Amino acid sequence: EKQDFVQHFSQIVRVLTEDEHPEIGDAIARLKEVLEYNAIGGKYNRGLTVVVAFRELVEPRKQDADSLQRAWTVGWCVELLQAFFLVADDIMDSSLTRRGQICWYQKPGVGLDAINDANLLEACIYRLLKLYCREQPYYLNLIELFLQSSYQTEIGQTLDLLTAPQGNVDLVRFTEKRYKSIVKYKTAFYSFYLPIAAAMYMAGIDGEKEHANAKKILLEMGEFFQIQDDYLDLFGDPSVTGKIGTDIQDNKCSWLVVQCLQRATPEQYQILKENYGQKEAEKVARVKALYEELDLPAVFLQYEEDSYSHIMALIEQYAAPLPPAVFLGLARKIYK
Amino acid sequence: EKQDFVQHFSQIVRVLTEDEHPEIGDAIARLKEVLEYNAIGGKYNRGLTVVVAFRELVEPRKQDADSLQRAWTVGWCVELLQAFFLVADDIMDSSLTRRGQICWYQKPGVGLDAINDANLLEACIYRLLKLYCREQPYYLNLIELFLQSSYQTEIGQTLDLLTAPQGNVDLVRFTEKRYKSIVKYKTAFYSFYLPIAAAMYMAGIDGEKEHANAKKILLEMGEFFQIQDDYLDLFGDPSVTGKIGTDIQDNKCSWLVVQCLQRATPEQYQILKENYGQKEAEKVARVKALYEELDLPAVFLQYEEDSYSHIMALIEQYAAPLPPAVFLGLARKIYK
Ligand SMILES: C[SH](C)CC(O)(P(=O)(O)O)P(=O)(O)O
Ligand SMILES: C[SH](C)CC(O)(P(=O)(O)O)P(=O)(O)O
Ligand SMILES: [Mg+2]
Ligand SMILES: [Mg+2]
Ligand SMILES: [Mg+2]
Ligand SMILES: [Mg+2]
Ligand SMILES: [Mg+2]
Ligand SMILES: [Mg+2]
Repeated sequence: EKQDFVQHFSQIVRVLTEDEHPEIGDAIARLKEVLEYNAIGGKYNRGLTVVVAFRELVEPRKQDADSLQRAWTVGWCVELLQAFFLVADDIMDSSLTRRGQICWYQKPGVGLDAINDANLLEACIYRLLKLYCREQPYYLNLIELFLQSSYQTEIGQTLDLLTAPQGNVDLVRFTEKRYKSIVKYKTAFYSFYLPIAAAMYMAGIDGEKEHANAKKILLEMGEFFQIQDDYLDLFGDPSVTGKIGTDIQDNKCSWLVVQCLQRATPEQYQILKENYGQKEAEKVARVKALYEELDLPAVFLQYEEDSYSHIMALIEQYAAPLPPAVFLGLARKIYK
Repeated sequence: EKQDFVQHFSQIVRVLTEDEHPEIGDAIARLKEVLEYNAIGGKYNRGLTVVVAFRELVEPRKQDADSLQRAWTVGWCVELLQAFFLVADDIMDSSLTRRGQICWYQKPGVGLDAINDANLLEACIYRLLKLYCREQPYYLNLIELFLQSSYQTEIGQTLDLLTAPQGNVDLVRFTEKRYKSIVKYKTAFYSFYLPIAAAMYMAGIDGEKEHANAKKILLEMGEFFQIQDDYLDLFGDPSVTGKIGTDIQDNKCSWLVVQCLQRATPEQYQILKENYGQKEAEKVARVKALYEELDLPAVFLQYEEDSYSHIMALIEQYAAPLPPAVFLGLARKIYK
C-alpha cells in the first residue's frame, strides 16, 4: 500500500511545477525541490490513512479511477500539511535532523527563508484541492476542514511554545490538563481527525453526529500518539526516529516531565528544577537519569496498554455505523 | 474614512479572541496581542480600498448595515493578510523597525516563535470569512481569492530571496524582466488586485472579463507602488516610513540597482560590484553615493510621472463599466 502512494508523488510534483508564464521558472524549480526534500522520507500514516479509509467507506462500484486519483491527491495534501508544519516546526524548536537527514532550514543556502518555504507547502494543498476536487460537492468541506485543522494545530503550537519559554524554570505549568489540551490541538486534530474526516466527506458522510463520532475516537487516538512521540523523543533509536529529542533542552511540557513531576520526591523535584530546560548536555543527561530513576519507561508501557484498551472500548461504541476497521487499522499503524 | 475603519478593529479582535473550551485561554490571549501589535499601526490602504470600493460598486439601496459589516470585515482580512506577510517578511529580511516600532520577532520573548504568530494571522482571515460571508454566494470566491493571492505573493517572495542570496555578488541577475515579475507576484497581486476583486465579488461582479479588466489596471498600479517602496526604502524619511531600508545590505533586486546598473559606467559598475550586498555601513554608504552620483532620484521622479500617465491612460480604457473613481481613488492614495 505504502509503495503505491509514494509512486504517485511524482504525479503531484508534476502538477505543481508544471506552471513553468515562464516568468516564475526559478520559483517553480525551487518549489519542486522543497517538495521532494520535505514531503518524502516519512512513514506516511496520514496520507495513507485517507486512501485506506476511502476504499472502506466508498462502495466498490463507486471507487472509480478518478475518485481514486482524488483519493490519494487528498492523501498527499495531508502530507504537505505535515511538510509545512514540520519545516516551520524545526526552525522553532531549533532542530538538526528530520527523517534521518538535516533539517531544511539547516541546509546551507536556506536558513530563515525556509519560512517562505513552509508557506509554499501550504499553498500547494489548496492548489491541488482546486485542481481535482473542484467540481465535487465536498470541495468546500475539504478546504474548510484543512483551514480549521491548521488553525487548531497553530493554536496547539501557541500553547506549547507558551508553556516552554526559553530560559525559564517552568515546572509549575507542566500539569496534565495543559498537556492534554496542548496535544489535542497540535497533534490529535490534524493527524487523526483530519485524515478520516477527509475520507468521510469524500464518501458522502457529511453528517454532524457521524463526524463527532469519529472525532471522539480519533482524538483520543491522537493523544496517545503524541505521548508516543514524547517517549520516542527521549528513549528512542535515532536511527529509527530519524531525529533527535530536544524536549528537555527545549523545556517542553512532555508526558515525561508531567510523569516525573508527578512521582518526583521533594529532593528529586530539584535535581529536576535545576537541570530541565538547559542546553547543557550533562544538565540534560542528568534529567534523563532522574526519569530512569523514576521507573518511568515502565510507567509508559502501562499507559500504552491501558490507553489501547480504552481506545478499543471507544472504537467499540462510536464507530457505528462506520467500518470498525477504519479505526482498527489506525491502531495497528501506531499502537505498536 | 480611515478613522471609521480603525474603530471597527475592536469588533474583529473581540470576534477572534472570544473563543476563551477555555482550554486555550492563554493561546487566545496570545493571539489577541499578536493582532493588536501587528494589524494596527499602518496606513490601511488595503483594508480601506475594499470598503471604499464596495460603496462605489453596490447600489445605495443594497449597502445595508449587514452588507457593510461584511464590507470592512473583509477589509480587515486584507489587513491580517498583510499582518501575516509582514511579521514573516521581517524575520527573513532581518528587520528592526516596522510602523515605527521594533519588529515583533525582535521583541524580547518572541524571536522565531513569530513564525507561528504569522501563521495565526492567516488562520484569522479565513476564520472571519466563515464567520460573516459564509451564507453568501461569494464566500467560496473570497476564500479562493485569498488563497491564490497568498500563493502569488509567496511565489514572488521566492523570486526575491532567490535573486538575492546572502553573500553572493549578484548584479548579473538584476535585470528588469525579473524585477517586474518579482513585484508582480509579491506586491501588485495582493495589494491592488486583491482589495478591488474582493469588492467586485461582494458586489456581484464575478465576471471573468470584468476581473481581467480591473487586473490589467490594478497590476500596473502595483508595480509603480513597489517601485515607490524601493525608493522610500533608501531615500525616505524613516520617521515617515516607520522602518529602515535593508535593500542594499540585503543584496535585493531594487528598481534602484536595476536603474543604476543600467546607466553605470564600467568603472562605476564595480564600486558597485564591491559594495552592494555587504552589511558594511560604509560599503553601503558607498552604494547610496553612486546612486546620487547617477542622478537616480531624478530618474525616479520621471518614471513616477510617466507611470502615472500610463496608468491613467489604462484606467481610461479598462475601467468600463466600473466607476472610474474606483481606480482614480487608489491613484490618489499612492501616487503622491
Ligand atoms: C508533530 S508536531 C505538533 C511537532 C512535535 O509534536 P513537537 O510539538 O514536539 O515539536 P514533534 O512530535 O514533531 O516533535
Ligand atoms: C511588501 S512585501 C512584498 C515586502 C517588501 O516588498 P520587500 O519585498 O522589499 O521586503 P517591503 O516593501 O515590505 O519592504
Ligand atoms: Mg514543537
Ligand atoms: Mg520538534
Ligand atoms: Mg516530540
Ligand atoms: Mg522582502
Ligand atoms: Mg522588508
Ligand atoms: Mg522595500
